[PDB]
Amino acid sequence: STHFDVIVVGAGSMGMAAGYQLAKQGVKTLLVDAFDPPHTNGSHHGDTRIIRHAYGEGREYVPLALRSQELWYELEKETHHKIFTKTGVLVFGPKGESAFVAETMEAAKEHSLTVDLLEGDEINKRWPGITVPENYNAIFEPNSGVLFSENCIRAYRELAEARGAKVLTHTRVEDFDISPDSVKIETANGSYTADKLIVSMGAWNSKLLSKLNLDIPLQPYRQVVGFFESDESKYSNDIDFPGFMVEVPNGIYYGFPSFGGCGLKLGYHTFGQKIDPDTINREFGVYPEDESNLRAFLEEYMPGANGELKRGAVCMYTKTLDEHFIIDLHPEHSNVVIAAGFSGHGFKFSSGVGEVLSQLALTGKTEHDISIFSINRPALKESLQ
Ligand SMILES: *Cc1cc2c(cc1C)nc1c(=O)[nH]c(=O)nc-1n2C[C@H](O)[C@H](O)[C@H](O)COP(=O)(O)OP(=O)(O)OC[C@H]1O[C@@H](n2cnc3c(N)ncnc32)[C@H](O)[C@@H]1O
Ligand SMILES: [Cl-]
Repeated sequence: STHFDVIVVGAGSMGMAAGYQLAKQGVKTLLVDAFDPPHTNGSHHGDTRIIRHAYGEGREYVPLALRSQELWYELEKETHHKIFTKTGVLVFGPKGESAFVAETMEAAKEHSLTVDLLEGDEINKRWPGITVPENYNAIFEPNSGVLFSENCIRAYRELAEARGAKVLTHTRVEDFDISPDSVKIETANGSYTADKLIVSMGAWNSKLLSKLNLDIPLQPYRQVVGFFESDESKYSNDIDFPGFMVEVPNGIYYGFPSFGGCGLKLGYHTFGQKIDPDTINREFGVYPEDESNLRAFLEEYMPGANGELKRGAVCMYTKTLDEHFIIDLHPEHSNVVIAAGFSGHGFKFSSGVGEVLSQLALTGKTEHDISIFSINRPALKESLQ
């Protein structure tokens, strides 16, 4: 008995931000989620998320990063939940041996971003606790920081619901029926129709997009993080230890300073187990690599933060072949919006993406340049069934 203006399937990082943007405009919105966001079964938990502006994955992301940062500052002012801490973000790697570092530097130059460049011992001297070889160089971004992701989703949800948005929890959408002038979703708890549909199922996009006649290579990965007892006089946010994403011989690692003494948090970015979102083992430590890959980095670069494992978490990345997002209209249905393949680095942009999804759903267009996220790009290898 209840039609909606817009239905959002998957009320996570991207869907809830879209829900907030829609509700803010008086658009009657229904958000449906398999669980109760924020939760620990998707890609948004683990407390913290890094947001960077000079983008090593590609300078073309800068505008969205800057717009997202401003939207995060707006969210901070609207809710009592803590949204962002300006820890700054340090990026480093072997000189001349890191495309990531190199593109971060180019992006900063190209967009006139405020950053400090340093190398070797200067890194170790500036931040006691970091020990890198002398042939390493770095780019520090002081105005970048850390987002409290679960707080963001919770805030976007409270605000959207305050404005009339309805969130149907613990309801897994199983199929879609799309027509030229309306959309319909099917769930065990009933079916619903609307004029527009936004699909942002995270890891499950790799399993249910075929229900929309889409065939896109999307690979879910098991990605763990660990919190370690650390020397608080060095790794605390209070003494300005930064968030970071760095590149060493064996891959990319990212981390956060200890907040309130909860310990430095670390994650290995370039390695993960290919899994299925419905059978993944969410227990940290079941694979020897979970803990060993982290300490391997710590004992070498942040030895004072290699103490007792205080906590672990298991979460998921959903990768595309080129590792760029998919934000576009469904090729066969202009009334359906797709948001997928955030490949492990999309949370920082979720506020910005929420805005883009809203525009796409309401107008079929967006003011942002989102061509690099086109669902029709060749590097994606997309097709219809
Ligand atoms: C896992 C991970 C990711 C990560 C990170 C560290 C780890 C361990 N650190 C990041 C960082 O420092 N900076 C950054 O910018 N990103 C970082 N990430 C990546 C980021 O967290 C992910 O890209 C982001 O969360 C992706 O968002 P998306 O909205 O795609 O995924 P979600 O938040 O999991 O939400 C999906 C929701 O949809 C629901 N769902 C699924 N299937 C259904 C069905 N069938 N019906 C209804 N709802 C469905 C889920 O329940 C989920 O809530
Ligand atoms: Cl992801």
